[PDB]
Amino acid sequence: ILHSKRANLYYLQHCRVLVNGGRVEYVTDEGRHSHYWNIPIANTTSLLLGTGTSITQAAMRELARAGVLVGFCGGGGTPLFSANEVDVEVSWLTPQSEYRPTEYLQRWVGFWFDEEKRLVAARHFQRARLERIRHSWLEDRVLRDAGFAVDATALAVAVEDSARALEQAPNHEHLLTEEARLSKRLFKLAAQATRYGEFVRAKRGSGGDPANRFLDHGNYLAYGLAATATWVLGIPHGLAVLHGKTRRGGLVFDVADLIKDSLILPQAFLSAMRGDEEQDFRQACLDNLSRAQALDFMIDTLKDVAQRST
DNA sequence: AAGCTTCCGACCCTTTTTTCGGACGATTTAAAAAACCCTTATAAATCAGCAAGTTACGAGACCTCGAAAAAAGAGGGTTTCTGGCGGGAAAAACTCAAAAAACGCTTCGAAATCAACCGGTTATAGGTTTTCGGAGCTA
Repeated sequence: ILHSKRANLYYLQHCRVLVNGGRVEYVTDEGRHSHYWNIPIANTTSLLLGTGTSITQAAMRELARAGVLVGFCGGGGTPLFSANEVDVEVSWLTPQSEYRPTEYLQRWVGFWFDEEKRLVAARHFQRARLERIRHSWLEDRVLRDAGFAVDATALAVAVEDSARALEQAPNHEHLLTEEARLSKRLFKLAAQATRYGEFVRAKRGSGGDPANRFLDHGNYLAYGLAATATWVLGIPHGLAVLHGKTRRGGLVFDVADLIKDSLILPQAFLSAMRGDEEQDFRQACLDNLSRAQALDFMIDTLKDVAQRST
């Protein structure tokens, strides 16, 4: 249930959170034996209330006493609906509320306005993304066994070439387009491996074939996971690195990018070819995300870029 | 002392909850009615297989009504495909005009010519092979 070992983030489902006798208690079908009792309550913990759960104001009081962030997310924890805002660590605020302020916003803003540094960040994002493609498509054979048998030499050549291109070109405007070309080739490779036939990527949900729908669902979950990552870091969604400065919710899409083609896309084609239900697809996606430590990776990346930007 | 405003008691009426009583059902117990047993030698039933005559139970059919399901009919709405009409821009006819350019006069003497047949010229109809442009695709 520990959703991110890097963030001390826990997912609670099928239980009520209430305060009896001055201690926050979980009313669950397992009673005393539920693992929720092992939840450490400290300023380092952060909760994610899941499906079928409710919380009492008294609990909110006790958690605030202990300084524990709370957030509501849907099935499996991908769509993050609402959460507590996290503080910002600077010398002029200084409340004693015992809430672990986080300093990453200052680091982010310290460079966000300098375009050259912003570009350097974009490059760093894409380096990470490609290396996660090469990892999941080649190094690990779980997909191979599942049925996603694809050629390697063509994929390796394409990825090598795109990586070679990343280290070049002057502005965001090229990077976006280079990624788009890589995207197209990856789609073609996946369709060939899946024997799905010809594939064309419609957008704004105009597609009707299973592949398109499953891609949309997968991307929706990925966005939710990224939103969780940013919220844990406290960075507002508007300070995008690679998407346009006017794009509402740009940053989450920047962060979501580092898994779409690594983990969502193959599963979308696999499930479409296998003829799965939408529910089966959702469960498979969440299982893949859990297996890959996705949230932890996207946390590590954001921290790495912050430290590297100095 | 008077007027205004606010409680308070008395009451009137209907609805909602509780209590009690009565009735009905069910069960138990006791009393009454039907029944069982014990004495029978003699009269009637038991049964053997088949014939000859009859029918109580089963099957088939149809009707009757009622209800259920399905199909049709109605109405609410949204999306899109087409047609008609209106409006701006370009083309080409229409109107206005000049300046060439041709024609005629008009050429006696200089080419132009056709005819058949050879070799030779070369524009190009037709076919063959190939860059340029665009397909969009993808973030």
